[PDB]
Amino acid sequence: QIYSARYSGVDVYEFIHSTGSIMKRKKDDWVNATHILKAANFAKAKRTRILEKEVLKETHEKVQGGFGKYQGTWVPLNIAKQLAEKFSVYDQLKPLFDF
Repeated sequence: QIYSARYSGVDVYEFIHSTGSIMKRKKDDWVNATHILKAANFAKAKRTRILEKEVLKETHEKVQGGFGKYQGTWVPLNIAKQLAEKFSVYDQLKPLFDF
């Protein structure tokens, strides 16, 4: 399911996945790419490696100051879709993307 929520003054849509929740911002449809990587079942050291190699060269926002589940690397919707496809979780996260 997808809940409406707010964190650090930001309104998001929260999708409840087994590995955790995945968020999309209401204002611009950006998605938390860290949540996408957690959904692919990647451990922390590997998620960091992938973010530093595949995502930081992309348009993104590094939220490491906004404490909470909100923290992470946020990316445009189209870039999050690519990432989700690459690591084969696109069909699992599809509801949130098209939501």
